[PDB]
Order: sequence, then structure tokens, then C-alpha cells
Amino acid sequence: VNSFSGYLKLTDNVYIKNADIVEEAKKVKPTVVVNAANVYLKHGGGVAGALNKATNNAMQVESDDYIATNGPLKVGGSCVLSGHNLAKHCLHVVGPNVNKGEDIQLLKSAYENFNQHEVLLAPLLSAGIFGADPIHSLRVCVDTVRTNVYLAVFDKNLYDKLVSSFL
Repeated sequence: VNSFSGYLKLTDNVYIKNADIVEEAKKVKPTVVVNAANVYLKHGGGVAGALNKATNNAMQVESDDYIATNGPLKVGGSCVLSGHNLAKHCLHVVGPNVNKGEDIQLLKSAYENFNQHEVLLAPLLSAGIFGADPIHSLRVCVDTVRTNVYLAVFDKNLYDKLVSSFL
């Protein structure tokens, strides 16, 4: 049992809710919140911009130190950093960005990072400003993630379409 509430069960292990991931995280304080990161951990927009703003830029300051020490991530890769006031940890995951010409096939590799964590609160990877079709992202999520993932979708109209088109 956990405190996630109001989710619709899609499969054994995948759950979905029309919710603001920042508000979900502040309420639940999950062990892991997933960020829609880029390889430079530049948290300017989309989910990353929202999560970083909720940390009053502490996520960005921490990320700058990570990059100075370790260099950029890979597309499809991830790192674990602090969750600050949102979660114990933030799993920064880099989905391909179609607006950068990146190969959508890397989306499966991106979702595989979720399997290293028993429970996650997450957005749909590569959706939003990353340019992929969220219906496809949900399909890859369900077909890749085996651990328990609680998906938060901000946009009500896209949430409704994601549920109503799910096979």
C-alpha cells in the first residue's frame, strides 16, 4: 500500500492520473520523482522547468555541479540526484527529443531506467516539448516498465485521450 490516490489502473504496474506532477510530489513525497531531463540537465521548460521552479532553482544548482563533475548524460540515460522538497530522489531521465532530430527508438532505453526503482512518480517521457506522441510514449512505458509507475498528465484533454485510446 502507498498513498497515491485517484489513479486509474492501466495494467498490473502502470497507473495514470490527470494531475500536476509538482503537486503530486509535494503531497505524496515519493521515494522517486522522474524528471523529463536533457543531457545537459538544463531545466528550462516543460516538466523540468516546473520541477526546478518548485525547488526554487536548487535542482538546477545541484545539476550544474553534477555536470561539472561528470559531464553530460546520454540520450536514453539517467542519473539519480536529490528530490529536494519534492521527493527523496529525482531520477533525471533523458528521452529523445524529436525537435532535436533524436531517434524516437531510444525511448525504450529511457524507460528501462525506471526498472531500477520499485515505485516512481513520473511524466510520460518524450511527450510535451520533446515532440513525441504521448500515446506512443504510454505504449512504450507499459511495454517496458515492470516496476510500479504512477504517471501524472497535466493536460486534461491529453489525459482523456490517453485513457480512451489505451489498448
